[PDB]
Amino acid sequence: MDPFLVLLHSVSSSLSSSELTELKFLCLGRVGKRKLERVQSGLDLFSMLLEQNDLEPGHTELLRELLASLRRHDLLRRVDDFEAGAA
Amino acid sequence: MDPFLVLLHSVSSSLSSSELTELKFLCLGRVGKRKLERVQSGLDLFSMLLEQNDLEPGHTELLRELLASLRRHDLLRRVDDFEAGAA
Amino acid sequence: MDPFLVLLHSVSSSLSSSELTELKFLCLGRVGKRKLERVQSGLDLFSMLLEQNDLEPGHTELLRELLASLRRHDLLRRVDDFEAGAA
Amino acid sequence: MDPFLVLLHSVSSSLSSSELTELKFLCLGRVGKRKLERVQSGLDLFSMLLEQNDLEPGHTELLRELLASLRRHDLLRRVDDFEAGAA
Amino acid sequence: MDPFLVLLHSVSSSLSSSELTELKFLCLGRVGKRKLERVQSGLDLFSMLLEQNDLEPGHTELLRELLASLRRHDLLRRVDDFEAGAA
Amino acid sequence: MDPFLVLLHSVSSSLSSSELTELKFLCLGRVGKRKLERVQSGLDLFSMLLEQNDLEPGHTELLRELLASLRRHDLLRRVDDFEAGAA
Amino acid sequence: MDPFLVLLHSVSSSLSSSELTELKFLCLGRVGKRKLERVQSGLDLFSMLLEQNDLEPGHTELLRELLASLRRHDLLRRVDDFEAGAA
Amino acid sequence: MDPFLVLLHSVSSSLSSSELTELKFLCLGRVGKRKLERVQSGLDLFSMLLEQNDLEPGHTELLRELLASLRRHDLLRRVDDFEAGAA
Amino acid sequence: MDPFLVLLHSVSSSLSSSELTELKFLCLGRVGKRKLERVQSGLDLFSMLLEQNDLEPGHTELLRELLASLRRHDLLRRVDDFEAGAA
Amino acid sequence: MDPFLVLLHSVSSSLSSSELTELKFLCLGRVGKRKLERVQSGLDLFSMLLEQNDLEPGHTELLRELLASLRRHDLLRRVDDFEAGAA
Amino acid sequence: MDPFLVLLHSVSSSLSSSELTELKFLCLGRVGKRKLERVQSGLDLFSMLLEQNDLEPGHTELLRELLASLRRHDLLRRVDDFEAGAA
Amino acid sequence: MDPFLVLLHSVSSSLSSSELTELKFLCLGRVGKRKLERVQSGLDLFSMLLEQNDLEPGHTELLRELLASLRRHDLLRRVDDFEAGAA
Amino acid sequence: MDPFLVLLHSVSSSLSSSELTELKFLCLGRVGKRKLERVQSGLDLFSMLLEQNDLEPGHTELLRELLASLRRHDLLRRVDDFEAGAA
Amino acid sequence: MDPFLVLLHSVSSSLSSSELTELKFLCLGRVGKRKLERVQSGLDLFSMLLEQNDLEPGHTELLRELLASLRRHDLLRRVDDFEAGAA
Amino acid sequence: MDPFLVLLHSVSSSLSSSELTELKFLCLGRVGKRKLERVQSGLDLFSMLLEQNDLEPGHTELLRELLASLRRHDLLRRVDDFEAGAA
Repeated sequence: MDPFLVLLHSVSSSLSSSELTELKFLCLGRVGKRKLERVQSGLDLFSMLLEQNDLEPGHTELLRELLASLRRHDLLRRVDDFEAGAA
Repeated sequence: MDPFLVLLHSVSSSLSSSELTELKFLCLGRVGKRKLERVQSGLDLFSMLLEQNDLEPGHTELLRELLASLRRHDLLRRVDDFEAGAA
Repeated sequence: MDPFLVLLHSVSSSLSSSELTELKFLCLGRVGKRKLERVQSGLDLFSMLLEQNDLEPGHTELLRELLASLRRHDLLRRVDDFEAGAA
Repeated sequence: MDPFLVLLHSVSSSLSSSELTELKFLCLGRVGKRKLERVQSGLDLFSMLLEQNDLEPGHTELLRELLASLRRHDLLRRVDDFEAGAA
Repeated sequence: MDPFLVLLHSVSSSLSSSELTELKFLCLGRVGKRKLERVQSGLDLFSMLLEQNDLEPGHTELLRELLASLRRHDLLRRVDDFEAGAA
Repeated sequence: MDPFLVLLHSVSSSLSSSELTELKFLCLGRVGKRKLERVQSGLDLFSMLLEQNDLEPGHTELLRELLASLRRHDLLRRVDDFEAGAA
Repeated sequence: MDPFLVLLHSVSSSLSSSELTELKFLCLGRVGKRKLERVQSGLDLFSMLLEQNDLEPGHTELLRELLASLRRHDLLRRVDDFEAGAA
Repeated sequence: MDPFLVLLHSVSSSLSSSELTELKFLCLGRVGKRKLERVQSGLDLFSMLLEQNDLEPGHTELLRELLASLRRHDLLRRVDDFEAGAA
Repeated sequence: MDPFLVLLHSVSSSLSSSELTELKFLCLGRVGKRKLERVQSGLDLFSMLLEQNDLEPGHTELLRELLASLRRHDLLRRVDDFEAGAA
Repeated sequence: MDPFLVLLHSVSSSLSSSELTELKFLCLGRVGKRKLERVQSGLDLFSMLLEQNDLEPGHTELLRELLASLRRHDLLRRVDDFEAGAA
Repeated sequence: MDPFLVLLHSVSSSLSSSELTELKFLCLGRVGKRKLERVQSGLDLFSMLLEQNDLEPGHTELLRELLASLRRHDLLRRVDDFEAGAA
Repeated sequence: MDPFLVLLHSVSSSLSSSELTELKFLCLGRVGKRKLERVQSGLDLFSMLLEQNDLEPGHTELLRELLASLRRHDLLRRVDDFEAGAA
Repeated sequence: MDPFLVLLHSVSSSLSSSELTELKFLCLGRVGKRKLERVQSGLDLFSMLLEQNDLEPGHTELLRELLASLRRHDLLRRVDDFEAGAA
Repeated sequence: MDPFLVLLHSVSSSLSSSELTELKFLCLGRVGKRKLERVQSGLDLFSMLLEQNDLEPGHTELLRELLASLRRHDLLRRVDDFEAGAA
Repeated sequence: MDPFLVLLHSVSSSLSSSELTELKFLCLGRVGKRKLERVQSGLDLFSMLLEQNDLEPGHTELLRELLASLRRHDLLRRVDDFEAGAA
C-alpha cells in the first residue's frame, strides 16, 4: 500500500461537504470548470491534482496551504507525521 | 427476526434530535467526519458501529456507556432485559 | 391478478420513507449491503424477499413481525383480511 | 466451487458504491486508468488483482490492508475464518 | 392504423416512471425476470402482453385491473370509450 | 423435448444481467477467459458446462451451489421438482 | 433528385430515438417482427413502407396519421407544403 | 441567431423552480404526463410547445397568458418589446 | 404453393434473434453442433427438422412445444388455424 | 497544432452541463434534432458547426453571440486574444 | 492521375457510415436494390454513378445536391475548388 | 521489443474515454473522418500517426503538444524519461 | 460399415470451426502446411492422420489428447464406449 | 503431442480480444500489416512468430516480454512451469 | 534478385484490404473492369501496371502519387531510399 495514497484517503475521510465546496473554489485557476463539476469527494480532486503534478509525495506545499485555509491544523499534524517517517 | 436488531431499533425509536447530537459528539474519535454527516437517526450510527465491531450481541459496553452519558436508565433497563433472555 | 401481489402493492403504497428506512435496518441479516442499496420502495424489498422464499402466500410471519415493529396495526388488519379469504 | 472465489464473491456482495470508489483510489498505482474505468463492482477489481498475482489464496495481505482502510472489521473476520479452514 | 394500438400508445403516453415500476411489479408472475429487465416504457410491456395473448382488443380485463390498481380512472374512461365504438 | 434442457431454459429465463456477471465470476476456474467472453445469457454458460461434463441430468450439485450462492431459493425449488419427477 | 425522397429524409432527420421507438410500436401490424428489428432510423422504416405500397408520393395518409399520433404538427406543415408544390 | 430563440432563452433565465412548477400545472391538458416529467427548465417546455405549434414567432397568445397567470409583467414587457421590433 | 411451407415461413418471419438463440438451445440433442452453426434464421432450422422427419404437415407437436417454451401463443393460434383448414 | 482547434478545445473545457443545454437550445434552427441528440460536450457541437461552415477561423460571429448569451465574458476575452495573434 | 478521381476519393474519405446510409437512401430510384447492397463506401456508389453517366467531370449537379442534403458545405467548397482549376 | 512501441502502449493504457474523445478532436485536420471513426483506443490513433510520419522516435513534438493540451504532466515525464535513455 | 469410421464421422459432426482451427494448430508438427490448408472439416484431418498411422482403430491416444486439450469430455465418453465394444 | 504447442494453446485460451489488440500493436515492426490483418486469435500470431524463428521452445524471451507488457503474471507462471520440466 | 521487384513486393506487403480497394478505384481509367476484378493483392496491380509501362524502375511518379493519395509517407520513404542506391 502506498503511504501517500493512504494519507490522502485518510485526509479525504475527515472532510465535510462545506469544506469540499471551499476547496473547489480555491482551485478555480488550476482545474477546468467541466472537470470540477465531477468532483464529489476529496479523492476525485486529489486524483486530478496528482495527474497535473500539483501534488507529489515529495512536494506537499499546495496541500498544506489548502489545509491552512480551512484552518484544519489536526490534518496538518497528520501531513507533518507523514513527511517525518518518509525522510 | 434478530433480537439484537429489534432491541437496537427500539432504542433508536426512543431518542430525540438533541440526544442524537450528543451521541454524535461522543463518537468523534470512532467515526470519521464524512460518515458522521450522513447520520439522521440512531439506526445509521448503530449500523456503522456494527460494521466496525464496536457493537456486538455479546459486547455492549459502548452502548451502555453512551446511554449512561445521556442519563437514560430506562433504556439501560431494556438493555439489561435483552441480556437476561440471551444468557 | 395475483391476490398476494395486490396485497403487497397495497401495503407498499401505505408506507413513508422513514418507515422504509426502518424496514431496511431490520433486514440487515437477510439481504446484502449492495442489494439493499437499490431499494427505493417497499416493492423492491418485497421482490427480494420473495426471491429468497422469506415471503410466501402461505407463510407471512416475517411480514407480520416487520409490520408489528412499525406499530402499523391497520396494515396488520389488511394482512389478516387476506388470509381469511385464502382459507 | 473454489472457496477463495466464494469468499471473494461474499466480500463483494457487502460493499456499497462509495466503498468501491474508495477501493479504486487506493489501487491507483497498481491498475491502469483505462482498466480501472471498467470496474463497476468488487468482482471486476478482484479479477484484475488475481490476474496480476496481487491476490492469491495463500497471500491475502493486500486484501486485509484494503479492508482495514475501509474500517470493515466484520469482513476481516470472514477473511480470518477462511484461512482457518484453509490451513 | 389499429385503434387498439392507438389506445395503447395513448395510455402509455400518460404514465410516469413510478407508475411503470408499479406495473412491472404486478406482472411478476406473468413475464420472466430477464424479459422484464428490458422494459423502459409502457409500450414494451404492452407488446409483451400482446404476444402472450394476455391483452387482446376483445379482452381488456387485465388492463382494467392494472389501471384500477394504479387508481387511474381517467385512463379507465378512455378504455371505456374505446369499447363503445368497437361494439 | 428434453426435460433437462427445458429446466435449464426456464432457469436461464429468470436471471438478470448482474446475476449473469456473478455467475461468470464463480466459473473462473472452470471456463477459459476467451470462452467466457462470448457468454451473454445463462444458456451459453449452461451449454459450455454441459460440454465439459460439469452439468448432467443426474449430476446437478454445481447448479445447486451456483443457485445457493446467488440466494435464489425459488429456482432451487424448481431444481428439486425436476429431480423428483426424474427419479 | 426525388422531392418525395428529400421530404422523407428531412422528416427522418428531425426525429429522436424515443419517437422512433413509438413509431415502431404503431407499425406492429404492418411490418414483421424480424424486419422491425433492423430499423435504426426513420429511413429504414420509410423504405420498408415504400416497398409495401403503404407510402406513395400521391398517398400520404399513413404518414400524416403517424405524425399526428406523435403530436408533431411542424412536420405535418412540411408534409402539407410538399403536396402544394406537387399539385 | 434567431431573435425568438434569444427571447425565449432570456425569459427562461428569469424563472425560479416554483414558477416552473406552476407553469407545468397549467400545461396539463397540452403536454402528456410522460413528457412533462422530463421538463427541468423553461427551455424544455418551450421546445415541446414549439414542436406542437402552440408557440410561434407570430403567435404568442399562450406565452402571454402563461406569463399573466404568474403575474410577471416585467417579462410581458420583454415580450411586447420583441413584437415591436418584429413588425 | 405449399400451405405448410407458407405457415413455416410466416412463423419464421415473426421471430427475433434472441428467440432464435433460445430455439437453437432447445434443439441441442436433435441437431449436431456443426449443423447448428450455420443457422441464421428460423428457415434453416425448419429445413433441418423437415429433413429429419421431426416436423411434418400432419405432425406438429415439436413445433407447438417449441412455441410454448417461448410463450408465443399468438403463433400457436396460427398453427391451430392451419390444422383447421387441413382437416 | 491548429490554434483554432486549441481555442475551441479550451472553450469547451470551461463549460458545464447547464451551459451546454443552453447552447443546444440556441442552435435549434441550425442542427437537426437527431444530430443534436448525440451532443454530450461542446466539442461535438463545435465540430458540427465547423462541417456546416457556421464556424470558421476567420468567421467567429456566431461563437461570439453564443458566448454573449451565456454571459461568459471571460471566454470572449480568450476569443479576442486568439484573433489578435492571427492578424 | 485523374483530378476527378482524386476529388471523388477525397470526398469519400471524409464521410461516416451514417452519411453513407443517408446517401444510399437518396439513390433509391437510381440504383437497384441488389446493387445497393454491395456499397460499403462512397467509392462504390461513385463508381456505380459514373457507369450510369449520372456523374461526369463536366456534370456535378447530382453530387452537389447530395452534399447539400447532407449539409456538408466544407465538401461543397472542395467541389467548387475542383471546377475552378478545371475551366 | 521496441522501446518506442512500449512507451506508446504505456501511454495509451493510462487514458480514459473522455481524453480519447478530446484527442480525436485535436486531430481533425490530420486524420480523415472515415479513419477517425474506427479509433477505439490510443493505440489506433498512434498507429495512424506513425503511418503518416507525424510521430517518430526522434520527433515527439506533436505527442508533447497533445499531452500538454490534456494537462497530463505525469505522462510528459514518461516521455521525457524515454528520450533520456535514447540519447 | 466400419465402426471406427462411424465414430470418427460422429466426432467430426460435433465440432465447430473454432475447434477445428485449434485442432489444426495442435497438429502443426505432424502435417505439412500445404496439406493443412485443404482441411475444412474434421473428416479431412482424420483421413490425413489415418494415412500416416497416427490414428488407428487399436491406437487412439492422439485423439484422446486432442479431445482433452479442447475440454470436450462428452466426446471422450463416446471414444470410451467405442473401445469397450471393440474389446 | 508437443508440449510447446500445448503451452501456446493454453496461453492463447486465456486471452481476451482487447489483449489480442494490444499484442498486435507491439508486433508492428515484426509482422507485416497484410499478415497482421488475418490474426483473430493468439494461435495465428504464435504461428507467424514460430515461422520467423522469433519464438522457439528454447527461446521464450519475446513471449515473456509480451506477457509482462500485458501485466499477466499468472501466464508467466505457466511459462516458468513449462521450462522446469523441459530443462 | 531484382531490387525493383523486391521494393514492389515489400510495398505490397504493407497494405490492407481497404487501401487496396482505394488503389483500385484510383486506377479506373488505366485498367479495364475485367482485369481489375482479378486483383486480390498489390502484386497483381503492380504486374499489370508494369506490363503497360506505367511503372518502370526509372519512372516511379505514378507509384508516388498513389502512395501520397493514401497518406502513406513511410512507404514514400522506402521509395526514396530505393532511388538513392539506384542512382
